[PDB]
Amino acid sequence: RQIVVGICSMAKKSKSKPMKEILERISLFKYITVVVFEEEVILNEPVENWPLCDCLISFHSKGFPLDKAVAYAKLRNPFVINDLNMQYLIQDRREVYSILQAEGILLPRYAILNRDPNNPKECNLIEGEDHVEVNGEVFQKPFVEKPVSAEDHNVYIYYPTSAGGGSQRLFRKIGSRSSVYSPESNVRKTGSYIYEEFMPTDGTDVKVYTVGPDYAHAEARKSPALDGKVERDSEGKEVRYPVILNAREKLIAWKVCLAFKQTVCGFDLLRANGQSYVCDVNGFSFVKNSMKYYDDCAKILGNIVMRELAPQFHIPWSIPLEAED
Ligand SMILES: O=P(O)(O)O[C@H]1[C@@H](OP(=O)(O)O)[C@H](OP(=O)(O)O)[C@@H](OP(=O)(O)OP(=O)(O)O)[C@H](OP(=O)(O)O)[C@H]1OP(=O)(O)O
Ligand SMILES: Nc1ncnc2c1ncn2[C@@H]1O[C@H](COP(=O)(O)OP(=O)(O)NP(=O)(O)O)[C@@H](O)[C@H]1O
Ligand SMILES: [Mg+2]
Ligand SMILES: [Mg+2]
Ligand SMILES: [Mg+2]
Ligand SMILES: [Mg+2]
Ligand SMILES: [Mg+2]
Repeated sequence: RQIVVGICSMAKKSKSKPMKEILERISLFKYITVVVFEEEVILNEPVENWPLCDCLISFHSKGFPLDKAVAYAKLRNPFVINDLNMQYLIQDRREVYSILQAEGILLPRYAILNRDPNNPKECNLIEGEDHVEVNGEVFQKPFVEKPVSAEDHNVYIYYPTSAGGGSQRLFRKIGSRSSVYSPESNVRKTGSYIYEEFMPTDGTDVKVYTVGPDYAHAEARKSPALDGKVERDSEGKEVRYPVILNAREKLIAWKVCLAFKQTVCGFDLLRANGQSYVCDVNGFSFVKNSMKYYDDCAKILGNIVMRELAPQFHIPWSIPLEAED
């Protein structure tokens, strides 16, 4: 029989252009059949009624019942491409930075301010006009303030008096803007946050997209922190700049993919002071608008499935060579 690869995520993701392009290419594998779980089934049917698969590609996004995906995987024991329990930890920026540190990965200097929503002023924060002290640790402006929830994209940057003060407020893109300037110089007074050193870059972020530990595509984009105007092409897509990862960065990608157990994994690098710092790990993420990535991603994933499962199914398989980029 065919090896069945099940795709389990919200319809917004499962029906996205990149997903559709990659799935049509995985389907080209002679012994692989792809089954995409319907969103109504995922949300409304008990896991005992979900389709069977031998290999499961499943990932959390807004609205996804991760509890059910975990229960399905426990019930059916498929080969899991992106580990489901790690996807709880990826939702918490504190847990992400904790894992990165354990792996010897360079990250910005940071401190966590945990607030009790009933006792909001009893926390360990002291504010001056050009710095904050968080659990005794001093962060001079500029510094970055991130909600402890990785799904909350309201990241603020605070400017020093020498630069005119105020703050830059970042958010999920709304049309032509990714951030806005605020005259507010004081930090947020409710909620829990990570405070971290601002890393000076050339004004771009590097986005890295892994497909297993030995393949990573990278590209750069204008930092939303810069002025907040999105650069769009005549075709309406955000402008992306070419990047080739150096040896240190290729190792970072290997470590991130393995430490979070996410075969398909997006993360962000800040190229600053002659080194590269990880500032965000997002988990499952596909490159958009690269045909070569579609081809490579589908081949690599298909090959992983065949490597793992072909012996079980008595299918002959000789392990092929793959690009690292
Ligand atoms: O990783 P993914 O594939 O899940 O997508 C992420 C994010 O990628 P990231 O995690 O590496 O930052 C995308 O940013 P990009 O890389 O395309 O610039 C963003 O697209 P966007 O803001 O619409 O960008 P535009 O199309 O307006 O240019 C998208 O927002 P939504 O589609 O509106 O939900 C996000 O989904 P979610 O996190 O659920 O909000
Ligand atoms: N420590 C830092 N130093 C300099 N820039 C930073 C720093 N931390 C975050 N940034 C910038 O702020 C942007 C958003 O922060 P990030 O941690 O990526 O938030 P996010 O909400 O998880 N964004 P997303 O990539 O959509 O998941 C980054 O892309 C950088 O441009
Ligand atoms: Mg097929
Ligand atoms: Mg995500
Ligand atoms: Mg959007
Ligand atoms: Mg990011
Ligand atoms: Mg993120």
